[PDB]
Amino acid sequence: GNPGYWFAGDPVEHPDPAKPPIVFVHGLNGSSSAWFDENDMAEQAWKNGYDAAFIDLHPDKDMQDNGAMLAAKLREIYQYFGRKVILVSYSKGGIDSQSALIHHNAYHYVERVITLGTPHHGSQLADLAYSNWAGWLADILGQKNDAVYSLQTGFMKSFRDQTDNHPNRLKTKYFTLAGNKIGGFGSALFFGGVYLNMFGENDGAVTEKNARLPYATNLDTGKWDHFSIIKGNLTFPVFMPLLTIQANANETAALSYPFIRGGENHGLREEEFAVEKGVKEITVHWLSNHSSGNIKLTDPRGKPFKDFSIAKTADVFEGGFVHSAAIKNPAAGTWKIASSVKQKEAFLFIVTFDSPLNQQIKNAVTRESSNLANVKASVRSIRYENGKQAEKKSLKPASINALQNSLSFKKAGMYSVTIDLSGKTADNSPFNRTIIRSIYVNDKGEKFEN
Repeated sequence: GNPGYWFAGDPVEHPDPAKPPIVFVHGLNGSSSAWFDENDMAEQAWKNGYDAAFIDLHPDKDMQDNGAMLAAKLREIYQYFGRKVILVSYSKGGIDSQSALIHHNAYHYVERVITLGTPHHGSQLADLAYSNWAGWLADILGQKNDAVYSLQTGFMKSFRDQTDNHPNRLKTKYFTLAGNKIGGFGSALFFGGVYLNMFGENDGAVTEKNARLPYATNLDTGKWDHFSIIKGNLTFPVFMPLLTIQANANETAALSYPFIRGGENHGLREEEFAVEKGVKEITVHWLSNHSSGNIKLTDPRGKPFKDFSIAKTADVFEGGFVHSAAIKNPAAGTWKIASSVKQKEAFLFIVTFDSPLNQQIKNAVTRESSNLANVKASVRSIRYENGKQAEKKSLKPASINALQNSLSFKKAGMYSVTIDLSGKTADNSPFNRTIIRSIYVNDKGEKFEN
């Protein structure tokens, strides 16, 4: 779009004081066109007697720059309509919205805020994008910018801390909508969905728990994915009562691990991975900057599998491709993925596991005793300062007892820590998992991790 630009939708013949105008706020890497492309949201607002306005904010800037701009334009929108407006904000737009109201005093112009699939607690996919293994892919996709950076869960934990108890927070009512539908096998939100399934219910880009605010009316999750949640015909009738109702705050009712690798491939790249005994399912993903690579997955017996679907990546990983597969009851042992390319590729290889081993992993990394044997942990980390990489580290494998000591977070900045775990299960089969931690450390040395 054109950051700063806004326009009014068709005028309602008879406006109603009971119906404030709606300002529609797009999300990450978007513009006001999100409300019109294969979408009837403007028509939904108009036909239901609502005046509306649509704004272009920065597709690639943080909630501070977007909050300052939105706050400045909300003054013009308020002057144009002659009254307080409602914000209907999608994805990162819900965060820019809060920043505008709380940190840029836009609450004067706004009656209420409704957020649709907003990662108020951050995006685990943004944590992934900023992690060591994702380095090569994130670079050529150009997915590292101030907006994606501000979506890391560590950064959002700190934003939550600075926002939720700010005096301006109480001056506006909040409503949140979240989806629980992921992308179908072969579609753009399949990878995001199965990745986020390791954390919980999600819409392919944001988890239901991370789409909520503690003092908001958190509406029960709907059957929307991250793309369908903004379709006018689907959600305008759903949030239409939320445009006027006086509601109270409510809470919604209450972890698996992947295996991850990344790098560059100029021809043939093979990555081995252990699949322990008793795995119900594995999802296997090869993310690349191009779609023409030949993917071959070989089982422990050498039997190949080439039944991979191809899909574009979305949101945080917009601009790339993903080859995916789902294997029911995979044979235990060493599997191997192979990518054969004619053109240079940066890749991110991810395996998710549906396995009872998750409980044991959680026990081994926490204080608890586990039935896991010969456990090793190798640490790879990146520390960022003001959106730029400041320091990158790699540490040789060591035992779990040494893992806590090796992890220092004294310096201010955004940290991404990749912990690669290996060892044996109780039935002697090797296993492998990769844990990604997102930590923000402020000027006082206070650590923020979700």
